[PDB]
Amino acid sequence: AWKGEVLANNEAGQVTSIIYNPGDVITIVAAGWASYGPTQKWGPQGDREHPDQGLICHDAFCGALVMKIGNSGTIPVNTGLFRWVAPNNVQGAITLIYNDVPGTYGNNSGSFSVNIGKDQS
Amino acid sequence: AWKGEVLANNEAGQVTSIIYNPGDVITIVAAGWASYGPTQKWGPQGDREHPDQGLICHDAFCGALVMKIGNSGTIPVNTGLFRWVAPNNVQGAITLIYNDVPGTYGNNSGSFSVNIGKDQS
Amino acid sequence: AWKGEVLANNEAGQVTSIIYNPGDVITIVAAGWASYGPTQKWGPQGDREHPDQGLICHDAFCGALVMKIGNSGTIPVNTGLFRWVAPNNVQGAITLIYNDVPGTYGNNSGSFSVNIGKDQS
Amino acid sequence: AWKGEVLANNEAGQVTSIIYNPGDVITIVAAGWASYGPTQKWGPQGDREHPDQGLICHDAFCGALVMKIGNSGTIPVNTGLFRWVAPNNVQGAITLIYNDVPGTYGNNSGSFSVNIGKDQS
Ligand SMILES: O=C(COc1ccccc1)N[C@@H](Cc1cn(CCNC(=O)c2ccc(S[C@@H]3O[C@H](CO)[C@H](O)[C@H](O)[C@H]3O)cc2)nn1)C(=O)NCCO
Ligand SMILES: O=C(COc1ccccc1)N[C@@H](Cc1cn(CCNC(=O)c2ccc(S[C@@H]3O[C@H](CO)[C@H](O)[C@H](O)[C@H]3O)cc2)nn1)C(=O)NCCO
Ligand SMILES: [Ca+2]
Ligand SMILES: [Ca+2]
Ligand SMILES: [Ca+2]
Ligand SMILES: [Ca+2]
Repeated sequence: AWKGEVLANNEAGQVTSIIYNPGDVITIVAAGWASYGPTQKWGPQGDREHPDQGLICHDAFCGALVMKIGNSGTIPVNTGLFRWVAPNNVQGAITLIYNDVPGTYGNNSGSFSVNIGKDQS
Repeated sequence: AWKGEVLANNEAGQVTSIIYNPGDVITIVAAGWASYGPTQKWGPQGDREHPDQGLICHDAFCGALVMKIGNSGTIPVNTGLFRWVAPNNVQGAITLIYNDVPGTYGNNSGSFSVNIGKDQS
Repeated sequence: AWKGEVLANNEAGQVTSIIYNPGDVITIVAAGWASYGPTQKWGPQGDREHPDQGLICHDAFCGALVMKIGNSGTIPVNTGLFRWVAPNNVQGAITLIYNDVPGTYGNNSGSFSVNIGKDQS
Repeated sequence: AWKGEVLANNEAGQVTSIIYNPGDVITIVAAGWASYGPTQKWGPQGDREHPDQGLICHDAFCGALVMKIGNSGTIPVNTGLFRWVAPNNVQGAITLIYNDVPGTYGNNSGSFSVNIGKDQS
């Protein structure tokens, strides 16, 4: 398993120790409070009222937790994933990223606490 | 495993099929949007800026997801629990509940989507 | 999970720390060498060529590993049980027992090493 | 998970659908009866009193169940593996094989029944 923090102001995201392999089943739980710039903080689903002005993941709100698996595009994580299998052809290291517009991460704050594990299959 | 929805306006909460027994390890993942009355909605961690004016769970924000195991006191769930063991002497059915002040659930709206499973132990 | 040894000469059996509850999935793996009296030893399936002269478990060979769950009847274990669910109304502590004829355990020797754990459900 | 059989008479062994990846935790349970030549049969631990005359696995008895992960050397399985991680950084398909001396499998008989699954990690 892996446990760590994902900082909101880290544009690169947080590379984890988890290599997603074909057939793997995973669980992710994410918690905490972060901001993309405003004084308010939001949980790992982000800000449901905020427009998309060029986010790295168009399928999750601004301030949401997302991931990449190896060379994949961004995939929503939000609060987590329960006994989840990736699309076919998706494999590699899991990188966790805060969802914001490229070049706008430097005014972000807080973080999410994240647990990842592989499940029975 | 149990998969379902917890309505914000349900004071009695949602009795699940999960009977937590001594030694069990569980995983919960919770998602979605709910309100305790205001226009805004919050995710399963609730509203970090709301005062506690007699919530059913003093250890989570207003609008958070919480639970009881049998006739335990309320236990915060928030976005979820990763490979979690309950406090000693706590056992019985898991009841999922929206965190609000008793008698004030009638103006609530939304729901959380929740998965629970027992893990290897 | 539980790990321990079950002596062949222990007519009362080896009580484990595992309480089997309704809906539990378990895994057991057993190894080692034991005898019901002859100088030969057998593994946890017992001796396939030995007649049943009044064994505690008529659905396992002489010298096999068997169990009781609470005060159930004997249930064969042999080399182990892979992601197994018990029969209806069976619950309680797992006791591991060597399969021999009652009152004839005194000339037994050796032991099996056993791992038990609970699986996802 | 994978369920199937491996013949005592097959030098090539039984290629499974399980691809063991770095970090994977697996469980194997094996059962059944086989001989490397004599009229007697043994379970998956093989014959503890037999000399090694050039077995494919020097770290298991003659008549034992062993395996390869990809093109690894042989690894003992015996009655099974409980929540086991591969000690060397091996990867690839699990191949199950009966432990005998190469060129001497012609007088072998029987088979083992095997379950393999990936565990939580
Ligand atoms: O839609 C609403 C209001 O409606 C609600 C609110 C609550 C409940 C229900 C409805 N949302 C807002 C009102 C609102 C809506 N709009 C239009 C959309 N907003 C913007 O144009 C807007 C654009 C950018 C930014 S902050 C800006 O965001 C960028 C990413 O997009 C970068 O990270 C950058 O670093 C950051 O500094 C902030 C606002 N502007 N204000 C609100 O409620 N304000 C209070 C602060 O939370
Ligand atoms: O009791 C004895 C010894 O008896 C003696 C011998 C001399 C003097 C006094 C007593 N034997 C014991 C233990 C024992 C002793 N030894 C060493 C002597 N045996 C051998 O070297 C031996 C070697 C090979 C074979 S069968 C032979 O095995 C090969 C792989 O090794 C190939 O698979 C081949 O295809 C197959 O045909 C069978 C026996 N191996 N096991 C036993 O367990 N036998 C079965 C009954 O319990
Ligand atoms: Ca920003
Ligand atoms: Ca309310
Ligand atoms: Ca005896
Ligand atoms: Ca042979």
